[PDB]
Amino acid sequence: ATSTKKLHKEPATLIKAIDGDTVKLMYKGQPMTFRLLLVDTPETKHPKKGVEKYGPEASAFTKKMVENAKKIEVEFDKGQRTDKYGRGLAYIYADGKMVNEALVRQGLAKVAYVYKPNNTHEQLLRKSEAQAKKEKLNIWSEDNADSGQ
Ligand SMILES: Cc1cn([C@H]2C[C@H](OP(=O)(O)O)[C@@H](COP(=O)(O)O)O2)c(=O)[nH]c1=O
Repeated sequence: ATSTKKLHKEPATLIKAIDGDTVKLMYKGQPMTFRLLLVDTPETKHPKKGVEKYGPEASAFTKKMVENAKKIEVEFDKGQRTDKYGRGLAYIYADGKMVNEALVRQGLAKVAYVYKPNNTHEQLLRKSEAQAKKEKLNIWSEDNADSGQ
């Protein structure tokens, strides 16, 4: 009967996307850098981690993604609101699509960074990760023949 949604979704502005899991948007007159939660692209080499060996074009993915997104929204979780760097953490959406599950759906970003209570969508993201693993898309280009837990 009444409209019912999940968490609090707020509108934002597309200022300039940097990487696939990082984009600068505007919020209530506040340009900040948001980073996809529960995801870690191999191209992003901020830490000593570096790119394993699949450095794809994630930045381009979110590039045309939010660029064509008729509406860019952000959903802060119930955990903290920013990281130790002040970055804003929130699941971004576009046209009703979860950008986080988008990259993980194309087998580009690997699920990771799990620190409760910031993982409300841990089962939904892990699900898209299982589909990208069976489809073997990009990073999932291994030779799953014998298989084994
Ligand atoms: C997303 C996330 C990041 N972090 C820390 C680990 C990483 O530390 P370092 O900065 O030392 O690498 C950094 C990764 O964030 P980004 O994915 O935005 O780069 O933030 C957490 O502790 N919890 C989280 O939920």
